[PDB]
Amino acid sequence: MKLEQQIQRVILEEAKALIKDYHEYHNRVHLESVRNKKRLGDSAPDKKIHRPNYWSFDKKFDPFYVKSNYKSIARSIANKIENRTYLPNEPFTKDVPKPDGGIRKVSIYQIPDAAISKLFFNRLLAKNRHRFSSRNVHFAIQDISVDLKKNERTFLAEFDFSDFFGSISHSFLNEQFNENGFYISPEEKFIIRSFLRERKVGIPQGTSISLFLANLTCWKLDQDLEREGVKFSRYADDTIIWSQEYSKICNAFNIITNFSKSAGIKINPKKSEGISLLTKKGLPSEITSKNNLDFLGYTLSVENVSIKEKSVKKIKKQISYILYRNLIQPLKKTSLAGQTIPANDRDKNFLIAICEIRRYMYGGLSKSQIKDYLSGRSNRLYFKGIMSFYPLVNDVEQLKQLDGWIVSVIYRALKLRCQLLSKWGYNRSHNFPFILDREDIVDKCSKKTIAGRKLFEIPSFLLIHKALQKGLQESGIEKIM
Amino acid sequence: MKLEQQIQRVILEEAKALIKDYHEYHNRVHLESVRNKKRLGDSAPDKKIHRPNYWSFDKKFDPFYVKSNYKSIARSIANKIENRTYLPNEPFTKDVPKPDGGIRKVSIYQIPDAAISKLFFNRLLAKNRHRFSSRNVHFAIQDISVDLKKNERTFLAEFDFSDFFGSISHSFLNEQFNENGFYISPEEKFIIRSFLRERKVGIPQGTSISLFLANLTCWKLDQDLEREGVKFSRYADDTIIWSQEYSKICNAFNIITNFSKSAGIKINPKKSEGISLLTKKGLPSEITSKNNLDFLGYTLSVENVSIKEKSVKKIKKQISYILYRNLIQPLKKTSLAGQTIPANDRDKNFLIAICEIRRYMYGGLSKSQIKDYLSGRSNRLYFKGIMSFYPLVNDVEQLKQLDGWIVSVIYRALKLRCQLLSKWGYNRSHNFPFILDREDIVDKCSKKTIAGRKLFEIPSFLLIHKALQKGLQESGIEKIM
Amino acid sequence: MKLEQQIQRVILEEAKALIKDYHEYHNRVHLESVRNKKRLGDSAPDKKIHRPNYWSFDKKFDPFYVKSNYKSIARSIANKIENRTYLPNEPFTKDVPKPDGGIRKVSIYQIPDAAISKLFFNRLLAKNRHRFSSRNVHFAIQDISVDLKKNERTFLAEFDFSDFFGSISHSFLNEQFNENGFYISPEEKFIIRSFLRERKVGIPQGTSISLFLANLTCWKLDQDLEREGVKFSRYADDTIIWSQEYSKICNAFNIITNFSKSAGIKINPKKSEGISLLTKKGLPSEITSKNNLDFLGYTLSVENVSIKEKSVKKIKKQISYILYRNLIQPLKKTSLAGQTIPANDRDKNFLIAICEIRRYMYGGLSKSQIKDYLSGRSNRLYFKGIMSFYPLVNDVEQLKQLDGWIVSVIYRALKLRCQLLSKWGYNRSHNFPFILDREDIVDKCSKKTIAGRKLFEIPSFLLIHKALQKGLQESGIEKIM
RNA sequence: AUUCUCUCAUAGGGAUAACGGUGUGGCCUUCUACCUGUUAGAAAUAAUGGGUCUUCAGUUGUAAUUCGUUGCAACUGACGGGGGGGUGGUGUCAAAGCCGUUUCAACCAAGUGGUAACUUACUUUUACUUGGGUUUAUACCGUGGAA
RNA sequence: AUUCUCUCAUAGGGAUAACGGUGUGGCCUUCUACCUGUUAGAAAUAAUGGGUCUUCAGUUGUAAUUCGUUGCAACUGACGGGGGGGUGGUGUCAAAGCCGUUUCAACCAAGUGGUAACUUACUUUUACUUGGGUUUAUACCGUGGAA
RNA sequence: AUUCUCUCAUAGGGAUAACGGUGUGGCCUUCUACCUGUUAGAAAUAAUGGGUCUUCAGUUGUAAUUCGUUGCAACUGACGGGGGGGUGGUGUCAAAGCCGUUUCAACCAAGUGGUAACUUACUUUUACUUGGGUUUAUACCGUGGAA
Repeated sequence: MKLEQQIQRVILEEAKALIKDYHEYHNRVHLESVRNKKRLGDSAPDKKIHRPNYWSFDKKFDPFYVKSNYKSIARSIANKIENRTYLPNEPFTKDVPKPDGGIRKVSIYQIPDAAISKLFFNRLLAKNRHRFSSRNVHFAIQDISVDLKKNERTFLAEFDFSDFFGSISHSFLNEQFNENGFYISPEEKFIIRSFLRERKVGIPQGTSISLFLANLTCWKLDQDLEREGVKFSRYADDTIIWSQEYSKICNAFNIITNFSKSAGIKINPKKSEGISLLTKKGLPSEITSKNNLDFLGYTLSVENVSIKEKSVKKIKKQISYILYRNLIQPLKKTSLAGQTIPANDRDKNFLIAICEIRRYMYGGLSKSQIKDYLSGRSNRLYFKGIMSFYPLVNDVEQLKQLDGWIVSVIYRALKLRCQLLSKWGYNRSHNFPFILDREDIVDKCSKKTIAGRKLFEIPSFLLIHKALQKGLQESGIEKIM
Repeated sequence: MKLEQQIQRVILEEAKALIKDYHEYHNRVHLESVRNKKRLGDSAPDKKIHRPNYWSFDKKFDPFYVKSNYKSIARSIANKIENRTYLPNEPFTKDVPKPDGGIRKVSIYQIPDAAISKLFFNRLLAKNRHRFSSRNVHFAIQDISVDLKKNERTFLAEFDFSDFFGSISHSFLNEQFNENGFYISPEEKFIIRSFLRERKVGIPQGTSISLFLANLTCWKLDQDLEREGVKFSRYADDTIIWSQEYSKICNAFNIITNFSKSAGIKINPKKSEGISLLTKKGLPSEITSKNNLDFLGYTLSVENVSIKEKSVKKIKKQISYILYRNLIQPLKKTSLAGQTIPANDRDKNFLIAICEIRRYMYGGLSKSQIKDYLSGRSNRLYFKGIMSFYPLVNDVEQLKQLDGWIVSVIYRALKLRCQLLSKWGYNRSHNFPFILDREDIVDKCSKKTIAGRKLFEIPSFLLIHKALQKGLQESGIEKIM
Repeated sequence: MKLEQQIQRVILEEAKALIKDYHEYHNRVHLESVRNKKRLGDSAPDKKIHRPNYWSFDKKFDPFYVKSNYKSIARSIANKIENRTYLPNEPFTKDVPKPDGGIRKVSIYQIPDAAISKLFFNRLLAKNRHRFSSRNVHFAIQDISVDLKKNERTFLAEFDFSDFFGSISHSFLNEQFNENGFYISPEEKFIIRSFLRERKVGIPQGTSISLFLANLTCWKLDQDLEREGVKFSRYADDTIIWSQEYSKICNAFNIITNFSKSAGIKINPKKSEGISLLTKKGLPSEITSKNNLDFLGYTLSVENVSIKEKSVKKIKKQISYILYRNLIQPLKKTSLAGQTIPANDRDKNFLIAICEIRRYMYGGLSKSQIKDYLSGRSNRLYFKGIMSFYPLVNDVEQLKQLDGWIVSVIYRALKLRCQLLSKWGYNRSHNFPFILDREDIVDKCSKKTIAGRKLFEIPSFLLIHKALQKGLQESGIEKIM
């Protein structure tokens, strides 16, 4: 098919996607505002709707305008490409200064350039997919865990690349292009050179074409490491190498060092940890040793795999915020006007908080459905929650500790709510749910039923963990994900 | 010969041995009581004779009854064995709870079962003795010491098995039985299965048959280690491996780890020390290092072999107790009735104490006999003392320190005795041996002679050490032991 | 040619050299005394001339007497050599007790014996020069630096021989003589045996013949190390071995240890440092690591080569002493009689101090000559100063720090001089050079000119460093040295 | 006599008084961008007396290629430590930190329990002094001779 | 106009006013153990309203084998953190320790020099919401038109 | 009865009263340098009673070789811990340190929060007692018999 048809199709698809998103955004904002008005009574702020700032700078950024004229641009681009005069327009870049990632500048490109880059990247990847080394990182996690279990003592080397994209040398890339027997047409080379453009060093960040170049640069390193006989995995901006012999790990370190010099890239000293030995807890080591290793939010050890501390902190933060927002925040305003005061042993806010916590943790599944699936009465279940992102966890003690934390936090929050209500002049200590001790919370809430459905049940990590383990055993990681 | 004759002979020998022992016990107790009556005067306690408690539980335990009827049991056992209905009776087990060894349960079996086990074990060992890897541990000590001296830097790995006997898997043993081309008759297999009996896991402790099974289980490990090329020695519940290359020691560690998993045995983390480098004192090491290694009460280092600290503590305890018992303990009783008070420059208790110390250290040999043997006037000497258990010691400084300790302790004990005697109302400061200073003790005691024999000489470790070294050089360790 | 002619020539050359030296000594002492008389006025001490004490003990030590009768000695020596009755006379030995080097005894020999030893050593070295392994240590420094830069991680082992000369075993040397296929005539062997003479162990120190023996003893060690594949360098009483594999370094350590036992030499434990890993700063190591290594006054690291701390301390000491001697010391005497007081904005002592510092640092070269050579107006320069001894330094920061130190010390010394002059009763604060602040010292001194030559310029290390680097790049180390 | 001769030659006899070196000057020749005074005298040139510049990395411009980085501008960026006290900004919710002004120290000392001295000196490489050559101009240094 | 047409086509002309989505309900069909009320009406069955169970490891018993661990009972063992104060046992020669009762804290906090706030929020993977399909029932959200 | 016999034989019948060990002495023989008392009686020898020596490393001397270190002198160097207090030298600019005299402690204790007891004892190898042989000299130890 002609170039124009393909360009038109890609531009149309991109515009339709962006429009769709925007529409969902404003509709959700309306629903949330409606709920907030009831929650905060007459102190609720008014609704505000915003449009992205960068849309104003150029008409091309705005999706609707591009949708209006999606034919002229395609023809002009095709003609400019045939004439070999095409050049991508300047991107919009905004820095994100932070302690981690430094400047962490991010760039966004106009819709036509992004569409062209995506099309070319897809074609190149399709033709050259076979000549490449082995969301699929989970299989690597399984392999490393199995190897770690097989022998207690393993040698590990961890390298953290710093400013990998920024320092790539164009001459090195030019050398790679001629060698390795890859298939690249003249037009593709022209487009790649056009994208590099003025930049003296480095490759553009935030573009689809860049990923292919990154894979291309590391082909020789992968071949050399495979020839050596060590095992390795590379994901994002990190690499891990493990072996059972000191000599091989030393040779791998030498190869990595020599490669960095050739390609003008530097390894951050602070982030890099160096060679170490991973051994079971309670056994001495003759060299520097560690008992746990982190990979993509997973903590791996000889005995078991557990969730990383930071993820646990985020989960605790979210649950705490939900409880605070629904129970304590509304009562600290100057005037309690428009709000509903709990009475006759009924509290709506407690129900709303419990439902939101259930949605965050499971996705809305009831305990009965999980039990039925486990027993075998039903054949299917859907996983749509925070737990889905960690399908391979096998540690039981941590989940129990988390469940205890949830129950205690709920009890303390309810007590503080009761104190504030008493301070405002209403005494509701006798009425439920303020009359229940910590030990009795689970059973009393479990028994209570509203409208024939048990909506007061406290969620438990262990039950979902059991369901996940059974699903994994009887199926595959790809099926679950 | 028929089975009955062999069974009869073994049972008779066991009964005669036990009887003999008992008779020696009671006779010795009588002699000791007679001496105690003189030592403690009229405060001496009366003699008490006891019989082992477990004898009462069953008639078979008692030796005399079994001696009375040693024919019927043999015939019945032979018939039951031929019918394949034989089963060993339950053993008597008494726990020994302690910090070291934990429960440390010990079991004793009746005389017929023990005789049967000994007979079968002897036959099996005789037939299968050749297919086994190399009181003979002393030769191993010589070899390791020579290797340690040859090169200053050596790599060592030490593993302490925990509950080795308890956790042996029967399935693994069954697998070993079929393989390895050993010669085992049907009756032997039947007896081994009978001994295992109800036990789900583990092998009986305290029986002769168990040792053969233990050697059988470790055959593959020994073959693999020999194939690797490292050198090792296994005695009791400990193993040592040494080599001059890091790679081999790492491979040996891997082999040991893999074997433990296969045979369901665990290595105690606390007792195990891990890989280390043994180097001469005053030289730095790049990894964890040690300057001394302990083996069966021996401390081995690059420079020399010396006695372990615990053994020295036991020797000090025994010598101190003997001096206290003969010099201080009799004078702290309420009434000094029936005792003899030192007078006219003569003290019997000092003579008795010195003679007991000499018997404990040498075995009763005089200094003259040792000197004659060293010079060559005589051709033979007998070694029967505490020193005999440590025939390879070559450290001279430690022996000198011990001799100084002995002289000082003797002087202090005599001074305390003099003070107590003065407190009771007798002043004997002028009379010997209370008039001698520490420096003059050895010479004055040496010169004094009673009945034409020098009985007041103070024993010296160095002289016996010289005699032992000369005997070892002119003979062999087997001859000395 | 006959033996007599050669002996005569060597003796004559030695005597003429020694005489020459003596004459230069006394003439220099006269000039220095003349300058001192002006510097210290009427407090100057009187001149004293001395002759070496050992000259008195024997007439042979004195050069003039040997020069008077250089013919008889040659004939007598030749006849005694032919008769095989020659024996060297006893040397004069004086101990130099110190913490470093211990007794450090040094021996001096009479002129004829030294001449004979030099002649024989030269002939033996000439014939056997080819059979030897690779002021030439600088090339080794270049090679080690290049290797260190090539790979960041390197393994190093350093051994310090102790009393190497003292403990050499004669039997070992005798064994070496027969083997290795060296060419040694009977007379040479006779002379070597004569030199060893009464000494039971060791070889004489301070004689030319000894060096050849030292090279001869280590031939086997060098061959073995080369066969192993490691790289090494031996200079004076130290050796360094470096490699990129742990196994090879361990084998080299074993070879060195085995050799020492065979040749009865010991390695000092304190001086020896053991195996270590040299890595770039800021990168972790799994074993003992260091970031800098010292060799013959040079400090070598991955980034650059810099001067050792001790040499810097000596340079600081010399510059400080020169400033103190010319500026402060003359004014602390009891009476300022015969001295010249600074007046009319002129100070001779400052000029003398600056000229002496320039002579010590450069050798007298002006800034203009260096600038002309750098630009290319002139083609040649001569290097004759302290800097010449360190021709390979490439560190710039250290030189800048040294220059700042020099300027500050000059300013402080001038201030103290002004205070002392005021204390004596003369106020010269307004007059130069006491009116200049630290910042303005360099420019004001630079501009000032006397007799058409700029003699007040402050020397700078960086300019000479640049000249040295340019000379090295455009020539060779041998040419510069 | 350190100069020259004789034999028994690792030591002994003789005969002559000079024999070895250092500083300064001279001469020979040896690698050197300019701009200006006053002399001389033809600008052939000299003679003297004053002053400025030289490096590295760019940014480009250029050109040139000689197929690369060359030669040029012109641009702009470098190019003389550290320590102890006082007092100002600005840094935060406190703070670190970063800037600037004024004082104290001959050096080791960015430290010792405490801090002064020393170059014919101290000790582990630690060591050398200014293109050469030749100067019976000139003044002096060992040891002799004379006395 | 985000709808539709025209050319010089990354920009320009026109013509019509509608054009994209969200919640709830409906319908279609799609994987589900029982025991009981009241309805209806024949127990063919419906209609609604209430309540219980589901996992893992054993111990065995059993049987069965299908040559092994199967299917069953029945048994008994699991299955919702941590921190600071008070007061009881029991632990020793002192003691650790182990047990139990009562109080304090919205979370990071098992900590900071000190401890409050926040979701259209914060940032390193940090990201998603409830079998589908179709509903001019019904109520609303951008941007237009009318005004 | 632990001694001896019988059968149903991991248990049952009988008949006799002795049956196993320890200390001391005796005898048999077994590897031992001298010098002296008193006995006896011929120095063949005995009998008893008193006292000394034995090792390693040298230095050499020697000799010898047996081609090396041998055998000898003779020389000189070794050969019985540690801790807490007081008081002397000498060590420095202070000091460490090295020497010497006097006191305290039954051992672990060169240490514990604190320090006493114990051998038919305690526990991780921890375990053995004095060339053998034979002694119806002599005195005693289990269990029996008699009573």
